Amino acid sequence: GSSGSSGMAEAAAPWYHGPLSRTDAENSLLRMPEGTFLVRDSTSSPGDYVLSCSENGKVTHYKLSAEEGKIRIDTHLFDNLDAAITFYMEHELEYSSLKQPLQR
Repeated sequence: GSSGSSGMAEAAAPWYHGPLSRTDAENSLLRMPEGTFLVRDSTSSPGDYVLSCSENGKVTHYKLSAEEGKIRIDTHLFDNLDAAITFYMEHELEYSSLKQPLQR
C-alpha cells in the first residue's frame, strides 16, 4: 500500500521511548524546556520502567517499579503508567509538574 507503517505505529504512549539510556534521555531533556518528560525501560531491572524529566535547569530520573502488575513510584502506587503520569500532571513531582511528552 502506502509508506504503510505509517498506519499506526503502534501506540505505545507519546511519552514512551522503549530501551532508552540515561545519556540519551539527558541529551534530549537538557535541550527541551522544563516539564518535558519520557518513560523508558529500566537500565538496572528488566520489567521496571523509569520516568525522566527536565526540572530545575537539569534532568531527573524516577523508578516506576512493577508490584503485583501495578506501578510503584517513590511511595505512591498506581494501577498503570498513564495513571502515574496523570497524577504528576495534577501534582508536583519534586521540582515541578509534568507538562509535555518528549517528541519522536
